[PDB]
Amino acid sequence: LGTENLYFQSMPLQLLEVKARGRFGCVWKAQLLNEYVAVKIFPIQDKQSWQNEYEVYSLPGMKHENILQFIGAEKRGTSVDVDLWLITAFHEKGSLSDFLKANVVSWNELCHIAETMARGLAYLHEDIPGLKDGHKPAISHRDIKSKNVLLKNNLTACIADFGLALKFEAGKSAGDTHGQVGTRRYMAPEVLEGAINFQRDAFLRIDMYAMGLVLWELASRCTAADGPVDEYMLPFEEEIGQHPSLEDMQEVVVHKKKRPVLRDYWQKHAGMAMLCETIEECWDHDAEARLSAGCVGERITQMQR
Ligand SMILES: c1cc(-c2cnn3cc(-c4ccc(OCCN5CCCCC5)cc4)cnc23)ccn1
Repeated sequence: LGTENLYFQSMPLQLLEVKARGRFGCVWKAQLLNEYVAVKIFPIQDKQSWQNEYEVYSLPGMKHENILQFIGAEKRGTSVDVDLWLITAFHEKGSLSDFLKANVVSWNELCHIAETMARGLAYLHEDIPGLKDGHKPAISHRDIKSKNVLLKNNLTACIADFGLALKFEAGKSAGDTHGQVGTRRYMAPEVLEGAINFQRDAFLRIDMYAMGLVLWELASRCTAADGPVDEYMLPFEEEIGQHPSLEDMQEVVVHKKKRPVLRDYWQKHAGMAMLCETIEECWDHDAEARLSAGCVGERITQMQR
């Protein structure tokens, strides 16, 4: 009964269903022309995050198999009644979190998700001069988690949601983050302590800590374990549940120095053993001790052998 369309850049669009709840907007599955897309709608009060994500996607070189594909962004409506839209590709399998909740992964499936994920993060982190669109800066994501990794039909991963992302220009100090912070559960101990004056490398190391946790999520659901695979739980859920306070997290991560358990039986398999070692180095309390994104990709290659 739907002959009426919305229009985006003169093209017809129909909203289907709200599929996800962002930190900062709701995400709709929609049809634009003859393809499905995602329309992320932010209220006007979250203009800063919309603007940030738009700016990040506007940087040179921000098209890559392992970065969620940008389509466009626009302010909508009347200056009285405003919404902000950001349109990306749509991925029907959803986030790595959604998938791991419904499925176990084989070793080969895990390796593919991890390799593609680590490739996207490493690209995001890389400063690359000489692109046709300009000079790509290093970009920290600042909210790495399984819910921000989307899977394609073949389980290829891409990094999504750049509302908190921060670029670095090699002749300037790290710009203003406007008081906004990532998901508590995935926060590095230095972030939880309330440390300040973070600069580029500190921000990258914060991403790599969160990445360790995502890599644990995969490990935790992999059938290469020499024993049973438990039901999916978020990092730290076993210890502090689904809805932790900042103080809950400080206690578990900062004061007790605990991490999600890497079970010894997971490490019979040579590869899983290297995976667990890699995870441990990613989430080290010492930020300086943590692997780079490029190093993690090296390890995942080494792992596949
Ligand atoms: C963040 C995310 C996105 C985004 C792009 N695609 N996309 C897809 C989803 C999503 C899609 C499907 C979801 O359903 C749950 C899993 N289903 C269950 C039924 C069988 C298929 C898999 C849940 C979430 C969420 N967000 C996005 C766009 C912009 N910013």
